[PDB]
Amino acid sequence: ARWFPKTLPCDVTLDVSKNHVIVDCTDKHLTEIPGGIPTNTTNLTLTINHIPDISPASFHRLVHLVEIDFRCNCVPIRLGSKSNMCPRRLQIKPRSFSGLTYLKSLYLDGNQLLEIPQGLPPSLQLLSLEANNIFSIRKEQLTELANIEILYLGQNCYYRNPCYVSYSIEKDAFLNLTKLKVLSLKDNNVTTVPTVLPSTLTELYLYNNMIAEIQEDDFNNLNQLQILDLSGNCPRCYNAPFPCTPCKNNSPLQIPVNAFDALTELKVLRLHSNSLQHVPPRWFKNINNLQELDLSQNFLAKEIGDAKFLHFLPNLIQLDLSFNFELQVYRASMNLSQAFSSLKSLKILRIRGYVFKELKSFQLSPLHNLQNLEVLDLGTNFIKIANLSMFKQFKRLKVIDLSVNKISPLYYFRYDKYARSCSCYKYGQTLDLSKNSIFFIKSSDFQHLSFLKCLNLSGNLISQTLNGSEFQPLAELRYLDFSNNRLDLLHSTAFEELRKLEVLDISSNSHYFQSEGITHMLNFTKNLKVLQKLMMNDNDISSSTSRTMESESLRTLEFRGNHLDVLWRDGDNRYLQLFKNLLKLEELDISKNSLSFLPSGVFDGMPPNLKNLSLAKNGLKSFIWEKLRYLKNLETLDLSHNQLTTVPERLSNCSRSLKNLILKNNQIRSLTKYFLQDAFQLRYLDLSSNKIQMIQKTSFPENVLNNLKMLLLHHNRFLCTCDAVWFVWWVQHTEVTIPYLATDVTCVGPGAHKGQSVISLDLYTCEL
Amino acid sequence: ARWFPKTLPCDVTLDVSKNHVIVDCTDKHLTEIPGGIPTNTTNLTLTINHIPDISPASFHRLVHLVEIDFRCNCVPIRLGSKSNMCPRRLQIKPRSFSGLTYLKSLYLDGNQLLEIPQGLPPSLQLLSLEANNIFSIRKEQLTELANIEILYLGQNCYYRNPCYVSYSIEKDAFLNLTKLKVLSLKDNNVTTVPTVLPSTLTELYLYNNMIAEIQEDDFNNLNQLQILDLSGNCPRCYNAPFPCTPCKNNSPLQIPVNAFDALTELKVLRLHSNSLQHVPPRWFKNINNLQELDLSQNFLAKEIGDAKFLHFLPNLIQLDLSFNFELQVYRASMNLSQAFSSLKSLKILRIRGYVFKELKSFQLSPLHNLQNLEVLDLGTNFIKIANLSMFKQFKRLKVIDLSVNKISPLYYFRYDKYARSCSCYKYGQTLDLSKNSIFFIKSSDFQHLSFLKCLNLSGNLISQTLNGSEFQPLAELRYLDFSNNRLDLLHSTAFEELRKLEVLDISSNSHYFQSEGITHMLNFTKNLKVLQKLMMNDNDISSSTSRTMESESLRTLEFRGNHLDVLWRDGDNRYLQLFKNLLKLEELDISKNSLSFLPSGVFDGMPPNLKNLSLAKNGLKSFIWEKLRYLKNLETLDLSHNQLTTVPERLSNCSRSLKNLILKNNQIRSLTKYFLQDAFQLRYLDLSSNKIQMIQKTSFPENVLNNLKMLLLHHNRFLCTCDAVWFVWWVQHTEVTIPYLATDVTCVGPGAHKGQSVISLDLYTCEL
Ligand SMILES: *[C@@H]1O[C@H](CO)[C@@H](O[C@@H]2O[C@H](CO)[C@@H](O[C@@H]3O[C@H](CO)[C@@H](O)[C@H](O)[C@@H]3O)[C@H](O)[C@H]2NC(C)=O)[C@H](O)[C@H]1NC(C)=O
Ligand SMILES: CCC[C@@H](CCO)Nc1nc(N)nc2c3ccccc3n(Cc3cc(CN[C@H]4CCOC4)ccc3OC)c12
Ligand SMILES: CCC[C@@H](CCO)Nc1nc(N)nc2c3ccccc3n(Cc3cc(CN[C@H]4CCOC4)ccc3OC)c12
Ligand SMILES: *[C@@H]1O[C@H](CO)[C@@H](O[C@@H]2O[C@H](CO)[C@@H](O)[C@H](O)[C@H]2NC(C)=O)[C@H](O)[C@H]1NC(C)=O
Ligand SMILES: *[C@@H]1O[C@H](CO)[C@@H](O[C@@H]2O[C@H](CO)[C@@H](O)[C@H](O)[C@H]2NC(C)=O)[C@H](O)[C@H]1NC(C)=O
Ligand SMILES: *[C@@H]1O[C@H](CO)[C@@H](O[C@@H]2O[C@H](CO)[C@@H](O)[C@H](O)[C@H]2NC(C)=O)[C@H](O)[C@H]1NC(C)=O
Ligand SMILES: *[C@@H]1O[C@H](CO)[C@@H](O)[C@H](O)[C@H]1NC(C)=O
Ligand SMILES: *[C@@H]1O[C@H](CO)[C@@H](O)[C@H](O)[C@H]1NC(C)=O
Ligand SMILES: *[C@@H]1O[C@H](CO)[C@@H](O)[C@H](O)[C@H]1NC(C)=O
Ligand SMILES: *[C@@H]1O[C@H](CO)[C@@H](O)[C@H](O)[C@H]1NC(C)=O
Ligand SMILES: *[C@@H]1O[C@H](CO)[C@@H](O)[C@H](O)[C@H]1NC(C)=O
Ligand SMILES: *[C@@H]1O[C@H](CO)[C@@H](O)[C@H](O)[C@H]1NC(C)=O
Ligand SMILES: *[C@@H]1O[C@H](CO)[C@@H](O)[C@H](O)[C@H]1NC(C)=O
Ligand SMILES: *[C@@H]1O[C@H](CO)[C@@H](O)[C@H](O)[C@H]1NC(C)=O
Ligand SMILES: *[C@@H]1O[C@H](CO)[C@@H](O)[C@H](O)[C@H]1NC(C)=O
Ligand SMILES: *[C@@H]1O[C@H](CO)[C@@H](O)[C@H](O)[C@H]1NC(C)=O
Ligand SMILES: *[C@@H]1O[C@H](CO)[C@@H](O)[C@H](O)[C@H]1NC(C)=O
Ligand SMILES: *[C@@H]1O[C@H](CO)[C@@H](O)[C@H](O)[C@H]1NC(C)=O
Ligand SMILES: *[C@@H]1O[C@H](CO)[C@@H](O)[C@H](O)[C@H]1NC(C)=O
Ligand SMILES: *[C@@H]1O[C@H](CO)[C@@H](O)[C@H](O)[C@H]1NC(C)=O
Ligand SMILES: [Cl-]
Ligand SMILES: [Cl-]
Repeated sequence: ARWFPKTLPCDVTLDVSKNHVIVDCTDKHLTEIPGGIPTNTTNLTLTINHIPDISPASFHRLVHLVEIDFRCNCVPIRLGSKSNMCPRRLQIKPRSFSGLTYLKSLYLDGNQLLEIPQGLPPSLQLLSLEANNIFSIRKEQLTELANIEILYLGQNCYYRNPCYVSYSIEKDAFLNLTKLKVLSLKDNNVTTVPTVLPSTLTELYLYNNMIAEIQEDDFNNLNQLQILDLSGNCPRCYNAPFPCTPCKNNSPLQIPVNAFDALTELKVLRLHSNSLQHVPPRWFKNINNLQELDLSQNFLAKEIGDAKFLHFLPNLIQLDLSFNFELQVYRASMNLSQAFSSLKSLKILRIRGYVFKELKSFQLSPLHNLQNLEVLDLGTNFIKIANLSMFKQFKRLKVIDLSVNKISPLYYFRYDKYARSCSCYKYGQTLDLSKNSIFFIKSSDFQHLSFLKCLNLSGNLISQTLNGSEFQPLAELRYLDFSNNRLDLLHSTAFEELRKLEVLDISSNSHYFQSEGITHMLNFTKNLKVLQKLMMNDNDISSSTSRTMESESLRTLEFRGNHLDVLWRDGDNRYLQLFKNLLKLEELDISKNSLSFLPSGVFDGMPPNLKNLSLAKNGLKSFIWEKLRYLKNLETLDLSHNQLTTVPERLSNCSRSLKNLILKNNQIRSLTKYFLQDAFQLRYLDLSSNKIQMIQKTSFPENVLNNLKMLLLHHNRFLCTCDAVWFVWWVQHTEVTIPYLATDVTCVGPGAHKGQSVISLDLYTCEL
Repeated sequence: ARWFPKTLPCDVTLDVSKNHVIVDCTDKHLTEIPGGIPTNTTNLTLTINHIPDISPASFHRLVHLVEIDFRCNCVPIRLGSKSNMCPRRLQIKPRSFSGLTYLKSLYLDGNQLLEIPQGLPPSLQLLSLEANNIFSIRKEQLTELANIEILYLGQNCYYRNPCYVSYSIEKDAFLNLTKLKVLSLKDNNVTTVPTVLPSTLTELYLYNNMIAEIQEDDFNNLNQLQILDLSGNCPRCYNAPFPCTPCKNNSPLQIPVNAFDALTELKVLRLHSNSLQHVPPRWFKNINNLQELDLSQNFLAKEIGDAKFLHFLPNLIQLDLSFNFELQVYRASMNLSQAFSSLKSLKILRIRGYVFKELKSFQLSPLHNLQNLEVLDLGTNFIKIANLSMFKQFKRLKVIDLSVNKISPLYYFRYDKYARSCSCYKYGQTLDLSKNSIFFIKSSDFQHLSFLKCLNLSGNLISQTLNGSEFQPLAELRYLDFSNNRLDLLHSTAFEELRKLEVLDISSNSHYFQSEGITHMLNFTKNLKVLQKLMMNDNDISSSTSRTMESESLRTLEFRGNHLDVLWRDGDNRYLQLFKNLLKLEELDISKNSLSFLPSGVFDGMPPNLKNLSLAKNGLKSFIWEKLRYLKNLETLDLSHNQLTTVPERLSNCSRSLKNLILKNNQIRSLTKYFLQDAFQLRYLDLSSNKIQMIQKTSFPENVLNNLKMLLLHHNRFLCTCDAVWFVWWVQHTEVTIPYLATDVTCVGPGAHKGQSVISLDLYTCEL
């Protein structure tokens, strides 16, 4: 019961520990900075709005501002929306920030600014101007930035935001920025490394530019540099999903052998997409502490067989040599140099896109004595032959990725993977054979791999009847992903040999369930004694030879995308207890099952400890709410995206346990006279995207509403007459979390109030 | 134009040739028979309504009625809707039909009637009472039906509508119906064949009942019977998707060897699901003209190897022996008796569910000299081995169906396939290998099958790179369905060996298009010189090594369910001419491509003779209508299911050629002041399911409206104030076809008029 309503259209959060007062106006369709922002405000965000200008009046009384995030108010035409394009660039009038003597961070990204904003305070430490039209850096313009530490100037001249000229940087422009630790000139059409840079730099990003050559003294003084990224300079353009111009004559980024000599503190070096053909060992003579090295998207296929530079990298943790194939050569085998054995500290090795026919156990011998190896990733290689038992010498590894290959009996290709916008590994040893050509499996295929905890066979061609003899060696397996295959449940003994299996995914195995007259045994769960979660989604199951699935251990069953409307056809009582004998089942998802109505017997036939039930996306035109009494342990009920028109006359007389009721996206036009009356256990209600016009005090008593952790009411049809005087008042003074209060809890009428937010409504005329 | 607006909520059609005045009120949410039904009404339909009763007042002035279809006004609870269930059964008061001396057909199905309606006219020829609660037929109740010819009484006692007792029929109940040609007692829980039946019967349906035995004289006088159906009497219940009780001891329907002796005119005999183990030749001794014989769902696996009864069936056109497998036996081969060679007139032979491992050429030798054979269907048999070249001896056949099998290098199971409710074969010789386990193809697999005109490999495991050497023998192929496979377009020479190919379906081959960095050649079309239609739907295509698809012959390209939003990413002009060089393309479907906006260059890059363009289901939030000038041959533009808010200022200025414009399911709230001014080519406009409130005279000129073949306006937000005086008058007096005028062209306001149809609106108060 607030004494003064919050009318501001922004989320205000108070952080007493750090003396901070955060005001978040992200995406609030604002044409001006809202009035009445708290005076003690420290963090102000106005991202994704259409405020045309900033002036001294903008932050006149907000003298305690430490951060102003004013991003994407005039986002460039090719990056922003087309339905609501920006007419004119952001206008920053003089002395707009000079008064803010406490300002530490200022983001003015995506505003089509032509020049670096002047008159900034001396307390500024972070300045961000990405996605603007600033493509000429002059020493005089950066004079004001004396105490700056982080400076982002990238994305000011690239294919999604062209400047039509080369990027210009004056000589020694950043040299007097004596506190500059991070500098980013990425995606800018830069032709040379700007010099001289301040020696205090720790991170330098110059990727996706027109730098054809590095001079031997471009980084002669950066003795504190930790991260250096020179990627996408002379790019490898084969199959680039963005406009890509390589250097003439297919030449690489020319780097002198002594260019990195002063970088004794370098930890990360990224040379991705530089068309490199050789990696000279001399580069790493003085770089002893190098931890991460990205050499993906180059022409280093032959170099992988020699790789003498690896002898100078004993502290390297991550090595990426992906997509280095020779454009027209399908190699017979992978040639890994014996130098890979000198990478004592290596944890992650990725060599996707090498492209070779057969993997043999000996080819991986340089990796045998790398005690800290955790990930070996050989995905996207078109490997047709590989004895899976070879991985018995890699029991220590956490993940062995052979995804996207041909074995049988967006990351490397995106332009900027760090572009700013406005799983079973936890179980243990994982062998990923997903998206491969395995059509038949037998126990011998998994010999010597008893240690595996997860096996992902998702997306293979497995059209087979499993009888409990295909995975006999996998005695420790806890997770099997068998999705996107053609499983034939002819026998109820399928998967029984995997005695320690906790999670089984057989989703998207619809093939045999689509043809009539075929036997399906869904009672195979009885034999899996420690199974916790079974997913059998999108199988199109409309028939079953067995009438009951049984299990003493299963806690979650996902059965979405099936045809329970056909199994539970009215007049056919045979499958009404299909899930009843899953005695420890707590979560059942039967959404997307075309259940227009739930026959009588579905609720009585549910397992006894059912906590979360989803009936979403079913086209449910009716629901006997009284039947919820059978589900004595129900905590969450999800009836979203259906065609329900009414709520229960008394929710208390339906379920004593129900905590979370989700009714979003239905046709409810009114709540019953005493809906939540005496339903004190309810802690979450969603009635958003319905067609409710009125909500009275009897249907929504305050003794229940105040207990709610959250209440969603947005996108309804609220009629704002004097009869809604209670709803409008309570919404304005409630402490209960109602998301979208000031942006989507709107009046549809009458006349004057059409489109008006209920939070800003003044019904004083109703009381005179 | 019309002087008197049509206010009746039913479709009135006049057929001057056959002199009928048809009034169709199907599904019009009527609680009473509407007033003002024309006095000349001959055919009146009131199906799917909630009219609680019929009385003499119902058809008082409609003395010329020839047909009354009053079905499903109180449909049984298990068959009907649950959101709006029927409270009480239909009440027919006395003398309701006695006055209608011209009544020929009366349908009172699905009304929960307890007894046969009495007081019917002597002119009635067809009476239908299916899905009611009439399960006791007495001779006295049928005396009024003296001149009846067709009588449907089925579905009055089965699992979806139980009566809890056996069906009773009095002795000689139908005997005095001396004109009865069709009698149907299907799905009724009947225990014996009713006798004596009138000899004038031509069709008798007694399927899905509890008839355990036929007496030798049950059909002793039906010398004019043409169709006899005794299916589902002692049913085969293995994998029945409905409640199925077989006869005790697994015994069949007992039919004496001489039971069909009097049936010299029998053309169709259906013995589906009768658990038959033998078919005695003696049954067909006196049946010489039998044309159709259904023996599916029996236990005739061993009988198929002997089948001596086939020697008495030389005039049989259709033979069905599907789903006769021995429950626990997977046979090594199919044993077809040599007696099949005596079926001289056979055109269709279906033997699905026989279940056998190998198909050998000599096993089909009884079929070699059957000159009229057109269809051989061996689907759902789990055949693992079959030399496709064996079909060289079946060039005369139209369809060879081997769908749903394991070959590698609802119809038979529904309860009542005739239950009433309230393709490449045209190209020539078709070989259907769909839903099989073929993972690799080579030219030798199609040797000796050069005659094939269609080959359906849909839903196989083909993960391969085609280079133009896999289908070398198929020189006459006009249609290849390759959908639901894993095609790898590494080479642009894919499919080029099929030189006479006119239609190619490579839809749902998304596997290789989903992983990054893989080469895809979409320019393979250039080599196919007579290709007319290419479907490459739902492939998730977001990248392509080739920038242009070329073709001198392609007329239709379906590219829905792909990612043209990524290929045409703003700033990337490389794929804007992807479809430009398809010089003879007339229809392009680029719906479901996530195109929120169309970049500049898409319209200019379209082929020159593009006539039909679909951009439906894209989430298009904006559209530069002026760009339609580039599409000089445009005739149909489909922009349905998008987020467009405005129509062009003057459509005629955007496109001189456009004829059909579909804008259904958008956010259009108003039409521009001169929207259709001078749009002389427009013949079809769809503005339904939008949010339009007002339409003025200037937006809809009479010279353009009178040329429209159809105009859709339903499901809008029409405000019915005095400002809508033009639109309300125009809708009432126009002759233009506007569908759903009395069920969905409604007023949303103001107040009083909420929910009212605009056709029934009286705005006389606007002019005083
Ligand atoms: C087709 O006709 C048969 C009879 O020929 C109907 O079966 C009969 O159904 C009733 C009601 O379900 C059964 O009676 C009940 O039996 C139980 C168990 O003894 C008892 O607790 C009830 O109070 C009641 O007496 C009756 O036994 C049963 N008869 C036979 C021979 O099965 C059948 O329902 C009809 N089919 C349909 C679809 O209506
Ligand atoms: C219309 C399909 C009918 C079903 C019936 C199964 O209950 N068959 C099948 N239903 C499914 N879901 N899959 C398959 C299947 C997959 C591969 C090969 C043949 C296959 N059959 C054929 C079949 C097999 C057997 C196996 N026998 C061995 C078991 C241990 O010792 C003997 C017995 C009777 C059979 O049909 C009569 C079926
Ligand atoms: C990251 C994958 C990159 C692409 C590159 C294609 O330009 N490869 C592939 N792209 C697709 N879409 N599929 C396959 C593929 C399928 C099965 C086996 C290997 C496969 N490769 C591998 C490859 C093959 C060749 C075969 N050449 C013979 C053809 C006739 O004479 C020479 C040449 C270079 C190759 O990569 C270097 C690819
Ligand atoms: C409010 O502004 C301050 C200053 O810009 C933000 O402080 C940064 O917080 C992160 C941790 O989240 C630290 O790693 C940085 O070093 C801090 N920067 C500075 C300059 O102190 C703070 O996160 C902002 N709070 C919100 C909620 O926006
Ligand atoms: C990067 O700079 C180059 C020039 O160094 C820009 O290329 C020029 O673009 C104009 C306008 O299209 C042409 O008239 C010139 O001929 C181009 N010069 C050269 C040498 O190519 C290029 O547009 C810039 N990149 C971006 C994304 O703006
Ligand atoms: C109007 O009623 C007549 C009589 O019930 C219908 O006539 C049937 O027409 C079909 C098709 O021409 C014939 O096969 C039937 O034999 C006719 N039945 C009788 C009893 O004559 C006619 O179809 C009805 N028209 C409509 C549109 O409902
Ligand atoms: C491996 O590749 C190197 C060149 O990179 C070559 O010198 C060497 O002979 C190759 N060895 C094998 C076994 O392929
Ligand atoms: C696979 O490798 C194991 C040894 O790791 C060996 O015992 C087995 O025979 C091999 N199988 C094949 C087919 O090479
Ligand atoms: C298996 O791999 C697929 C991708 O091929 C991935 O979507 C899925 O999440 C993986 N399974 C698990 C359990 O991580
Ligand atoms: C399972 O099938 C394999 C062959 O695929 C066979 O060796 C084994 O005996 C079968 N299991 C049982 C229990 O019959
Ligand atoms: C599944 O049901 C079938 C009968 O329908 C039975 O033979 C089989 O033993 C059942 N499976 C289990 C694990 O109980
Ligand atoms: C679903 O059940 C799990 C426990 O099995 C629980 O943690 C989770 O909160 C439930 N879902 C919801 C939405 O409450
Ligand atoms: C609770 O609901 C049931 C069913 O709707 C009803 O019969 C009963 O009277 C209700 N309880 C009270 C106290 O009204
Ligand atoms: C075919 O089946 C019949 C029985 O139906 C049997 O008499 C005959 O020997 C069988 N012949 C072959 C070749 O299998
Ligand atoms: C398939 O049958 C043809 C004869 O029609 C024969 O020439 C060919 O060798 C057979 N192929 C196989 C694999 O047996
Ligand atoms: C191929 O078979 C599938 C069913 O397996 C069917 O949907 C499709 O229409 C068939 N193709 C043609 C061209 O008829
Ligand atoms: C196509 O593949 C076949 C089988 O591998 C091969 O013999 C043939 O040479 C290939 N075609 C071309 C043009 O290389
Ligand atoms: C398809 O494009 C590639 C280059 O991307 C070219 O080599 C090939 O010849 C093209 N194919 C045709 C049929 O034009
Ligand atoms: C026009 O093309 C559409 C596809 O965009 C097609 O569905 C429609 O039937 C075509 N109509 C005519 C008259 O050609
Ligand atoms: C569009 O309208 C203007 C004004 O009448 C006219 O000058 C222009 O030629 C028109 N364009 C087309 C394509 O009809
Ligand atoms: Cl079993
Ligand atoms: Cl090629």
